[PDB]
Amino acid sequence: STKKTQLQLEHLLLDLQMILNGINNYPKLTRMLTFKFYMPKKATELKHLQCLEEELKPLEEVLNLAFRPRDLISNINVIVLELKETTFMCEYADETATIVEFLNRWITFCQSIISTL
Ligand SMILES: CC(C)C[C@@H](NC(=N)N)C(=O)NCC(=O)N1CCC(c2cc(-c3ccc(OCc4ccc(C(=O)O)o4)c(Cl)c3Cl)nn2C)CC1
Repeated sequence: STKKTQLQLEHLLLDLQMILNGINNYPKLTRMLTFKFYMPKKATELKHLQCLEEELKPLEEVLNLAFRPRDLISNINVIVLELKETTFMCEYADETATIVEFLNRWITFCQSIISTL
């Protein structure tokens, strides 16, 4: 059970990393930063993945406007939902962020959980 959680988080880490790498390869990059995302106040536990889940449709939107995007987010949606049974109301920070800041924060979040086992 613990190994399946570690490999799920690693798969989530790769997918977010795959998006961020393609974003840096793009004038076009400046236009992609106008798209704003809601961010968590503090992401420490696995329960906070509800903040990412809520922002997956907005993530699909920006990838469509730029990158199949519908197939990629569908895979992320399953993994996130499988990783988090518990109803947790998510808390969003006062400041919104760009696509680059959104991805990097969740990449760092994923790297924190893998380290805590
Ligand atoms: C209040 C806000 C936090 C709520 C938020 N929802 C949420 N995250 N929960 C939301 O709705 N945000 C959406 C948003 O921020 N938008 C503003 C930007 C909009 C937008 C961007 C582009 C867009 C256009 C063009 C683009 O690039 C193509 C291109 C080709 C070449 C060049 C160039 O030379 O610059 O530009 C790209 Cl990457 C994008 Cl993202 N199209 N539109 C309408 C979408 C809505």
